[PDB]
Amino acid sequence: ETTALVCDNGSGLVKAGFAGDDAPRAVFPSIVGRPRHQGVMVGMGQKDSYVGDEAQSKRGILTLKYPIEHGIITNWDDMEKIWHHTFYNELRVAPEEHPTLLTEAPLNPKANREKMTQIMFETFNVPAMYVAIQAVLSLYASGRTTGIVLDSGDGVTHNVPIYEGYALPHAIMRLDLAGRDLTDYLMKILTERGYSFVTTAEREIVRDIKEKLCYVALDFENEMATAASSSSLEKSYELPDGQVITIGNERFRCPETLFQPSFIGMESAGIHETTYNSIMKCDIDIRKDLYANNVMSGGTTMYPGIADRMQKEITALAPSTMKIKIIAPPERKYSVWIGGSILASLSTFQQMWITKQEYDEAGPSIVHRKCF
Amino acid sequence: ETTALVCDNGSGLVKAGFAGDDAPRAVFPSIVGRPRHQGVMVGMGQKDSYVGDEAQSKRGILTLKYPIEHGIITNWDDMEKIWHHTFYNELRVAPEEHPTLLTEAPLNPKANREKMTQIMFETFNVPAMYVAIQAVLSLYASGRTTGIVLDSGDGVTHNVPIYEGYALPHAIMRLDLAGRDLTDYLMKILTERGYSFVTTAEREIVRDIKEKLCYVALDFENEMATAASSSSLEKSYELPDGQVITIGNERFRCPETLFQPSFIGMESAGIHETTYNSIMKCDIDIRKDLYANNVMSGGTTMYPGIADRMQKEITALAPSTMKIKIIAPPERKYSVWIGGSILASLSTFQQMWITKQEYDEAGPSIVHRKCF
Amino acid sequence: ETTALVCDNGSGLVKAGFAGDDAPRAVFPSIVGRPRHQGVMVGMGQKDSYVGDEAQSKRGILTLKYPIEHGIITNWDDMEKIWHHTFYNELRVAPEEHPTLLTEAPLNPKANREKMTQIMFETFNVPAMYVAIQAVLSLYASGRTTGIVLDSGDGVTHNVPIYEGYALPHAIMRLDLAGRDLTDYLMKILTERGYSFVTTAEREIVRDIKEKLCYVALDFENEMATAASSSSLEKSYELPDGQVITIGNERFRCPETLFQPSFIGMESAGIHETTYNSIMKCDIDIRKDLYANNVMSGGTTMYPGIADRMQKEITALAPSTMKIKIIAPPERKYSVWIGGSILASLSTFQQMWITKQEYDEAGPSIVHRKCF
Ligand SMILES: Nc1ncnc2c1ncn2[C@@H]1O[C@H](COP(=O)(O)OP(=O)(O)O)[C@@H](O)[C@H]1O
Ligand SMILES: Nc1ncnc2c1ncn2[C@@H]1O[C@H](COP(=O)(O)OP(=O)(O)O)[C@@H](O)[C@H]1O
Ligand SMILES: Nc1ncnc2c1ncn2[C@@H]1O[C@H](COP(=O)(O)OP(=O)(O)O)[C@@H](O)[C@H]1O
Ligand code: BEF
Ligand code: BEF
Ligand code: BEF
Ligand SMILES: [Mg+2]
Ligand SMILES: [Mg+2]
Ligand SMILES: [Mg+2]
Repeated sequence: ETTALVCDNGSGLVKAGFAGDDAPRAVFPSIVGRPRHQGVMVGMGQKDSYVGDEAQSKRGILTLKYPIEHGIITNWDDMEKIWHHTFYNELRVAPEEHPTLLTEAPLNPKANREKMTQIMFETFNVPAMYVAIQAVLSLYASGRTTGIVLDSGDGVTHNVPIYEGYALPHAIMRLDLAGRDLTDYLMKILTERGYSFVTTAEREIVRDIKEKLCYVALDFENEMATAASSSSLEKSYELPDGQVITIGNERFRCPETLFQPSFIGMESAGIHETTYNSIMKCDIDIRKDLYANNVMSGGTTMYPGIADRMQKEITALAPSTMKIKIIAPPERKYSVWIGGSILASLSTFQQMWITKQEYDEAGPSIVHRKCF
Repeated sequence: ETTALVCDNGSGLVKAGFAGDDAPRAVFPSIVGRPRHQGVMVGMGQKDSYVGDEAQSKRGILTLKYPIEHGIITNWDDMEKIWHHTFYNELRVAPEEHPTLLTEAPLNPKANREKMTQIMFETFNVPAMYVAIQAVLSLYASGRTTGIVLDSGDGVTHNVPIYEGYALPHAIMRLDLAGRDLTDYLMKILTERGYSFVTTAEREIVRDIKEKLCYVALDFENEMATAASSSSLEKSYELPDGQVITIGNERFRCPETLFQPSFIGMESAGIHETTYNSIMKCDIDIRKDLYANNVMSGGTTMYPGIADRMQKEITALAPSTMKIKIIAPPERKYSVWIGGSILASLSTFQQMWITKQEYDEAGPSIVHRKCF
Repeated sequence: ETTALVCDNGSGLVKAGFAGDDAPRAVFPSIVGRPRHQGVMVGMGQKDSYVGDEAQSKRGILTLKYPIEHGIITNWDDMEKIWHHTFYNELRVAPEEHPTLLTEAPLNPKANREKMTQIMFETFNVPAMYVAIQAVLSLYASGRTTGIVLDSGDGVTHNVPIYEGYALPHAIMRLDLAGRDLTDYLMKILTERGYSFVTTAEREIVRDIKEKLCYVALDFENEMATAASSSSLEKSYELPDGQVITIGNERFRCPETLFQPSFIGMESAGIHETTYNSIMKCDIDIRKDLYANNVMSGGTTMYPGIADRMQKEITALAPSTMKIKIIAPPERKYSVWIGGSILASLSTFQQMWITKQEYDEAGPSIVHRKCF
């Protein structure tokens, strides 16, 4: 087959499509949903498991399980359904033709990458495949060969410093604070204004609140004082069922978890200090070009004001001698997939696939030598 | 001063009394009752609206309104009647003398705590007051500095991990399943044997069936098989009017809702998995002491067999390499009030009251900085 | 006078006790711990900051800060707590009466030794003190007067050639590779089996995995091939909370960092080439007697098999004409402290103390002329 698929099966929201396109062919929630009520209508297409946009649409009668937790596949029985849906339902291409570029977060369990390779060769029969790292693909989308990626998906936030083509694996920082945990924190603080959301169906409404209204404050303490001179920062959101909810300092006190992880009680650097600590693990001659080439990526980097709050805080930690030149491109909602759509299309990369003939003499253990 | 009041105004049943006593001075249903019928006997001590034990006694002619719903006050014009009845009709002390310890569930709406504080300083003029969390009070009655409190009242079930006197707010759980919804579910399943209860007056009779006859099965399917070798589990309850109702397996299929919330259709973990999911959100080194000091509280944990059913299920979820122990003292029906009666008595606590002299220069917003 | 203290203020784990005793009186983690959660249990011995074994025990609610980083005191406001705790809590002796032998790594910053001297004379008022080198103390514990000391603690690894009483400061080596960076790497490889240790308390669990289960392979690639006949090398450890983790090639691939620092991405010789380079920088006639008397020291030299891997590697680098006889004594967990407990006892050492009556006519600058 001439064309590769690239299939960023990432947490919360899969991206999939052919290499050499400039955007994903399909994007849908990485959700398998199962009925939670007594079926009664005989004579109907009643179905035992919905997946993707079917599960997102019918959700008022479903329990929703994401099969991926913090970038690790935790429910293979349902992860086969998400890949099966991805290839047979709306890409609608037989995997026996197209080789496929998958993608993984850095510092994942080796057992995940093995079992992921096995399913692709033994349930889908793809002629060849590869497992690039979510950060390394982002520099191809930016057109760079040096930078520090901050990638922050639904399930994981991570940094991978890269200089003039080489990744620095001792300086990789992985943090499990991401777009999911902000959604659970928003379900928690909305309780203190009197709105209760608790079902896995209602968590999707709280995700739509988070996406439509949140922003990152340029200076959180001054913003908290500004919300006490109240009603200038408040917004209304219109729930399904048409009840409005009004939302105030909890509009920006949600994304500030990224800069102050003690709000969700976990002990870590915020995303500003984790990027700065990663730059400070790099060899001293490269740091000037890492500060000049700091690259945002992944859906959590879409909030209004996050490029400014990030630049403000790295500029406070770094010496005033030199300039942080953060790049937040407008496509960064999909830049990992766009990166894989370049990588799978390179003429030099066609040597690097794991092929069916190279797998079956080596088993799923092959993936650790030929990949990152 | 000789005394302070402590006043657990919780859902379904207020507990009230002076600090330093070893049990509540007054206990009554948190009910306001309004005549639903044509008055005819002119020249009588007739009354516009009853409350507490008056309403509970005269209930056959009253629509009964509980002014607290799921731990949130939702009828302030009648909640002032419950506090007024508490302080003037059977504690019978002028509130202007005594500072008062109120009480609240965790994750309650901030608007509740504000308006509750305002009523206390502006309608009753109390010298000082405070609003402790129902879980934090529960450990003082047990004397422990560490444990996971499970508390389950009429209106709310919640868990609060506490270690070495520090609470973990990121690991708190709240579930809107409690002694009310088990009474509403018991009304429903009794329909299937032939008994119909529908009025807010009759619901108090179903609450007596629940309190007098229910228990938690140690192994639910084995107990359901035991009800097919029938008539060994049946009990007969004598209603007001003297009609007898035999109650069969619904005697234990009611309380089992706590361990399977899908019976009342709500999507959540039961109270066993909610306890274990709270412990699994705590920092790893404390979990051994939380498994050793699981503390029960609130009237819904009074059922026969619930300490054993809980110990069995937590011992199946937790790793078998360590002992799980659950402490369920015999006075746990009042341990939240007993805890407040200790907390208000401490010589080191007398700095922490919100005093009238601090409220009238900061407004009801004061309560969020001095309380939890 | 019966005593002088010897107080090896080392990184990771302070050793302290009176001179002439044969092992440290007190040994505890060099840690200050600060609460990271909301305090609720009023009426308790609730302490603003814990230190040593208190902090190590209560760690599940603390952020743990080691004040000593790579052998440098980086946080004086907390290092004074560790020395105050060391002298007043379990040595429990008035510092105003006992002279104290402190200790330092070779090639430390002068500002470290100055401020360390000032605190002892101006906060604790000690009558006299001295600052020996961690390596120069180690020869007294073995009883040598010639031998290249290799010492490897929590924070620093260094070599100090000594011959017939004289040190060779042009041939001293110091490397920021030690028991800390082995632990920080063990978290980063345990991650690839799926165990997500990340908090400053969970690093203490990973340190126990390191101390309990690690060993140094005699032939690394051959041991990595032996891991393909799997489960023969695996061991399992039971965490706090009772979960069991199995650990495999990541059991010995951790300590191999000492012999291949390129694993953690720094560029240097491994500790075998650091010894052979340090001997090869000595004057040619002493080398035969240095190879014959290589002396090991400090907790990171405790691993099973490290003496054999070292003797193998020096015997490959050094000419086959002569024997290497690496003397690793069995108490080398404490040889730096034991060496000081000899040094402070000698009748010929008592002329060399820096004394309170000499410090206040020269300032902290005295310590650069009267010590090494
Ligand atoms: N406009 C937006 N603003 C902020 N967050 C967004 C926005 N659009 C989507 N998100 C969040 O992005 C997350 C998905 O990010 P994504 O990059 O697709 O994750 P992943 O890389 O792991 O596949 C979800 O939590 C979602 O709510
Ligand atoms: N002996 C009992 N056995 C079973 N249930 C009880 C018992 N006593 C009270 N309850 C139930 O517990 C609830 C009252 O619990 P309570 O602790 O007073 O609630 P709250 O903490 O919110 O004030 C009611 O639903 C009541 O029927
Ligand atoms: N038995 C052991 N096996 C392996 N590592 C050990 C052992 N005992 C101590 N360590 C490690 O050695 C370090 C402490 O060594 P120590 O000699 O006390 O350091 P220092 O000289 O700087 O004071 C810690 O990283 C600890 O985990
Ligand atoms: F899986 Be996404 F990268 F968090
Ligand atoms: F208000 Be009770 F605690 F349910
Ligand atoms: F401070 Be120890 F010597 F690393
Ligand atoms: Mg991603
Ligand atoms: Mg209660
Ligand atoms: Mg040392």
